[PDB]
Amino acid sequence: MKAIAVKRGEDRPVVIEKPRPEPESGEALVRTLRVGVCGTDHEVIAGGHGGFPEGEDHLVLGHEAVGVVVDPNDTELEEGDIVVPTVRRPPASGTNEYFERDQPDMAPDGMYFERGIVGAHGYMSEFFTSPEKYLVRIPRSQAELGFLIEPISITEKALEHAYASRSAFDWDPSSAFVLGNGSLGLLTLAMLKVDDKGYENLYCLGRRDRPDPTIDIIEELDATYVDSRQTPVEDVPDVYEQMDFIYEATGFPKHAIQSVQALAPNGVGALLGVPSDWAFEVDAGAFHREMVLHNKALVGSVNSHVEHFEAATVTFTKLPKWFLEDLVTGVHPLSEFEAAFDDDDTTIKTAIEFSTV
Amino acid sequence: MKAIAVKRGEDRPVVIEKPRPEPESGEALVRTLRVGVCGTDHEVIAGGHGGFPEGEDHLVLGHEAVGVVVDPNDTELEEGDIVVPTVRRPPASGTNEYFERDQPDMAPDGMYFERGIVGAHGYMSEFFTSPEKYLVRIPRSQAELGFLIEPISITEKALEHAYASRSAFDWDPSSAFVLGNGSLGLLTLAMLKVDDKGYENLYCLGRRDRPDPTIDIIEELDATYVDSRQTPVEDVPDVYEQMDFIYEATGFPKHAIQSVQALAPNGVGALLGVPSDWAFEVDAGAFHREMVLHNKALVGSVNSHVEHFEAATVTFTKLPKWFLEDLVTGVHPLSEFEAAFDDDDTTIKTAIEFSTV
Ligand SMILES: NC(=O)c1ccc[n+]([C@@H]2O[C@H](COP(=O)([O-])OP(=O)(O)OC[C@H]3O[C@@H](n4cnc5c(N)ncnc54)[C@H](OP(=O)(O)O)[C@@H]3O)[C@@H](O)[C@H]2O)c1
Ligand SMILES: NC(=O)c1ccc[n+]([C@@H]2O[C@H](COP(=O)([O-])OP(=O)(O)OC[C@H]3O[C@@H](n4cnc5c(N)ncnc54)[C@H](OP(=O)(O)O)[C@@H]3O)[C@@H](O)[C@H]2O)c1
Ligand SMILES: [K+]
Ligand SMILES: [K+]
Ligand SMILES: [K+]
Ligand SMILES: [K+]
Ligand SMILES: [K+]
Ligand SMILES: [K+]
Ligand SMILES: [K+]
Ligand SMILES: [K+]
Ligand SMILES: [K+]
Ligand SMILES: [K+]
Ligand SMILES: [Zn+2]
Ligand SMILES: [Zn+2]
Repeated sequence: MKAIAVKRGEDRPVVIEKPRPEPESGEALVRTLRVGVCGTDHEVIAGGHGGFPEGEDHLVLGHEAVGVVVDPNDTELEEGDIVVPTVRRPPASGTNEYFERDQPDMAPDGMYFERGIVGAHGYMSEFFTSPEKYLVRIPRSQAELGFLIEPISITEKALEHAYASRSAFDWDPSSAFVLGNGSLGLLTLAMLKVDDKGYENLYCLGRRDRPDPTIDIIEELDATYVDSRQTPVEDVPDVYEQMDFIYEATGFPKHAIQSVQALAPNGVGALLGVPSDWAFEVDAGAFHREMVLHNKALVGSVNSHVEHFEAATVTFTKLPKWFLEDLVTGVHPLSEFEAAFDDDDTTIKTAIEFSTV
Repeated sequence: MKAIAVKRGEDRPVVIEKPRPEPESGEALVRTLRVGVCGTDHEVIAGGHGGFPEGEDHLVLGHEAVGVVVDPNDTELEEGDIVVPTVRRPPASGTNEYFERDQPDMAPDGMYFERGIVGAHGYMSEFFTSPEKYLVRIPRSQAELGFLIEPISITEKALEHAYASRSAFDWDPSSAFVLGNGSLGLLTLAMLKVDDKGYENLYCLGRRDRPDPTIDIIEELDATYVDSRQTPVEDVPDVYEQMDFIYEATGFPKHAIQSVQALAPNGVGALLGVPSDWAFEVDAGAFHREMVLHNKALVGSVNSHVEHFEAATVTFTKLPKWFLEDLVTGVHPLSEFEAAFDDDDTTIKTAIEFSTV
């Protein structure tokens, strides 16, 4: 079968061939329908070959997949079921408490592999296997855009943990501010619009000039576009208002620090970004005191698990049809896959189509 | 009646006289038994006269009080009841959502007064009044050390909110690290020893040379003393172990930042300290990435409310008798009150006694 992989020495993804996998006990064989591309994929392409699976000369890309079960093997899944796989699998040392307790999304570095990212081949191949316990059935009609279930799930987990931090008091937020206009930030903004918390005023940070299709999505959602070149995060309360909830999706370290200043009293910031080391002058006194005197929280989150993928299916049904149309700027057949890895301002979310149902 | 107050121009607390207060509807009159002194009191003494009550030339000190109800007025309290008052009262603008929803401990700056601290006279007077809703009955036998119920309550709230942040997953911590060896930190360390979470390994940060009575308390609790001059917070994982729970009670901004590096994956730091502005070089990239990749949280907390004061009574019963004996280094009669404000290394927790039961 064909697969899309990064190799040592190649700067871009390429097509390779390798045998179709055969399912082990407890696993099903899945025919890949579509696999999404996000910032994480570009980071893997830009990175080294450290994340390659032990003793292998490539890494098959892709962690946002939807497929059809073609062999349920000894599982309780059925032939023709539409499924989305979770990303984390046990490391070389085998199982551990995080996998045994069904919370591998909480495992620390070294205690998991992430398919398509670190230690294990991804899903950009014509077929893949996975344990049934890591295959989430989704509605048949979500097959077309089923590659969005994993990114939605990332936000579902982050909101779960951020909202948990506020659960000791009666928190009823009205304003929310997403930092970042990449596919995760824009998906998150639409999710916040329909969130059961009932946010009234939405904001999204970017650094684009008009005309720009991310600005257009932000504004079409009735949110306010905040250009960080004009209004830094710390100035947002003055220019706009204090934000009860902040979701950081830029990977820009200054936003982690300054979010505390933009939060309303009793607010929380969820942190999703994965920055490199970067040192500069910080008023740590102001950071520290504001957290305490106004009962604020910062919560970091990574990955997601089965309940979040299930929650994503319900949230998907509530997203506007225009928004899903505008978010997904290109679905590319495997025959012309390269354009899925385009990285310019008019590319928001892309996927590669391996097969149709 | 006599009261202990700070005045404009006096560097130290002094004795004043003012009329006994009369209870308004919904309030009881309380005879003060003992009032504790903590770092907050020293900060008020060191500060300006901005926190003085509107149009008054002094501020009566003290926010950690225990007294006996002498006139229940139109309340459901009884004559002879032992009570501890909460600290926050409505500001000049009157009631607001935080008071109406019984969560004034979540009110932001300007939307509360704190008795003995900002905007309202404290409890270091022979008598005081308070709404019955802000008087917490405690066991009669806690009268002697009833001034410890408010500080215990501060920790009860902070733990409630920090633990809430971890409630979306199965968190079962084993290590805890209190930063600070002042009365709040040492009380907190003893509380963590008996916490229902079942911590196995305890640590407390200070910067004292032996012999020192805070080191002795730390070690007598079977905790490890971490001298920050030897081992900075960021080095603690290497020298000791990663800490599932960190409670910051130093008011030192570097500890807010570095706590993230000392936390175990999935851990939380509670922040209690109230630092002034202070800017210096911070690796914000490392801070940000570690929060995210290891699902960590920082939660700030201030004040406390009725449920936390009730919880404190139960926790008090579990604290070792030797620990309560060693923590309280001096109870001073009003006749010789000045020594309660001693601020040297051998002074841990003090109180002033206004009357006996
Ligand atoms: N924690 C997790 O489980 C998880 C999962 C998925 C993704 N992530 C992380 O989430 C972040 C977002 O991912 P994505 O797929 O949306 O990535 P992305 O496509 O790279 O989007 C990041 C966006 O943030 C904008 N941005 C960066 N710095 C900015 C600044 N200073 N001011 C205003 N805008 C700024 C960028 O705008 P420009 O193009 O104009 O520069 C870009 O559009 C990444 O850091 C990624 O690694 C984490
Ligand atoms: N958020 C709230 O509701 C609330 C309530 C009460 C108190 N507080 C805050 O909690 C903090 C503790 O209060 P407290 O009554 O315990 O105050 P404290 O008596 O002043 O104690 C602070 C302790 O921290 C130690 N310390 C300071 N910097 C240090 C460092 N770099 N390394 C090691 N030890 C260090 C000090 O040691 P040395 O004496 O050796 O310098 C001191 O013993 C204060 O900042 C206070 O304002 C907040
Ligand atoms: K709302
Ligand atoms: K404003
Ligand atoms: K939802
Ligand atoms: K783009
Ligand atoms: K650019
Ligand atoms: K435990
Ligand atoms: K170690
Ligand atoms: K307890
Ligand atoms: K002292
Ligand atoms: K000293
Ligand atoms: Zn992705
Ligand atoms: Zn106090």
